[PDB]
Amino acid sequence: CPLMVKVLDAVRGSPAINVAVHVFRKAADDTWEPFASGKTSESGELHGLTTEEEFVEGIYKVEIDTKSYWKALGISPFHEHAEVVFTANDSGPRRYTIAALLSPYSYSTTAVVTN
Amino acid sequence: CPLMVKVLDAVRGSPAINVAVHVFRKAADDTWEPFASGKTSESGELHGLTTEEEFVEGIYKVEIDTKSYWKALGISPFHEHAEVVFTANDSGPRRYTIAALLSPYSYSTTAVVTNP
Amino acid sequence: CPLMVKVLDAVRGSPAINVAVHVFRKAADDTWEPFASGKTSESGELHGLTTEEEFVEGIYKVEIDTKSYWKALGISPFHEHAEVVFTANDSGPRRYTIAALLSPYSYSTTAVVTNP
Amino acid sequence: CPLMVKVLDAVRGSPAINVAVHVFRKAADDTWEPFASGKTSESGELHGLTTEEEFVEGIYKVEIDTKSYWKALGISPFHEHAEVVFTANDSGPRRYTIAALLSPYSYSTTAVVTN
Repeated sequence: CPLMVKVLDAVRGSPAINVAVHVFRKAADDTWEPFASGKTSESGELHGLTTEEEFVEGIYKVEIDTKSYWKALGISPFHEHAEVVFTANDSGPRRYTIAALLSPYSYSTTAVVTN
Repeated sequence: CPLMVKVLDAVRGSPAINVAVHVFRKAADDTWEPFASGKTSESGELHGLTTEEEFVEGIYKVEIDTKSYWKALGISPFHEHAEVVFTANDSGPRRYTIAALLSPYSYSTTAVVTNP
Repeated sequence: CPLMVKVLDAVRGSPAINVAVHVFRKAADDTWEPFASGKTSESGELHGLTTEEEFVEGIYKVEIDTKSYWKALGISPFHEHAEVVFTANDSGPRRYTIAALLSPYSYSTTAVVTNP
Repeated sequence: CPLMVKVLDAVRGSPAINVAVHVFRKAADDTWEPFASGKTSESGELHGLTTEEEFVEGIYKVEIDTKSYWKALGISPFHEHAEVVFTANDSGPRRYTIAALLSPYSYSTTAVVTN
């Protein structure tokens, strides 16, 4: 899998489980075309989003539905979602790991790009 | 000032200066309408984006053009930009500070929301 | 003010108020000597820890008592405290801001270093 | 392993490899007693630090030699090291993952405590 997403919960110190994640690919007319989606597992990870054949160079948006996650845990959140926007580049390593660390009023994201 | 943005550079340990910021608001028809824009100062702060009157209830997106910033410094970063999407003024007028901390392959964003 | 500390609360999206902070400096004999201490204000900032004259070259440790803060709020966090260890004034006097962002199981710290 | 450490590099978007990590346990007289140590692998992870038998309740310090890491990559760092200080508690889940994300002038750490 060339594209993995991993989400952690900074309040509970745990993987963020059952978080919905939507990936889009920027179309020629600048609209965001649905590309892949899933929900994080019990390890807070989401594998199998796409394949090497399908994951061509281009601009992608990974949308993490953090609002719904916090709501289901009874906690009031600030953001509608977390958004990660990046260009996939064949010149760089082959596997992209998009990691996100969630708090109610803050989040951080990190790209781990490896061979 | 009901909406402020502060940006830091985690590589240099300094304010991130001349960072372009674009703010949008979700319209009735569900598209992102331009709302306000500006660039961070030598302190890494962006003030005067909008006014109390104009900053009504809505869903706002604050786009911080981190790629433009890093490339202007001769560096090739991972992200196109940092996007911060939030409902604002849903319980009456608040003051929002959107803070961001920038590294070439990583960023974090925080919101400080106060009631004047 | 050559050494400032700013602390935010990532759960509430607010300044972290009344956070105890203890600063130490590594002594000739390699032990941590007490240097300065204080508590963050309603803005989450701690000013006036030390003076230009007293803040000499050295290795400093800024201990932010995050456990005391969370427990005072009726919350059981993971860390005892957040420790920030750095050489200071090695190239002459600088101004340091140590920023921290607090969650119950996580924190981040940033240094902004300026030359007056 | 009840105690794992994982380190990432926010500048290169990669695991932080060959980072020295020292763990200490607080002794009765308040001194820090060496407990375990190692160097992160090519995945930026360090396994096998200790065992369930050895990892008793108490206060621990995980020291991550970030200064040396940045130096070896030709980059000027701010911190002497990153320090993570915490109480190990038998009332909580069994596996502690101490994660750290490194920049020259900033770092974040997160505890992932699971079953």
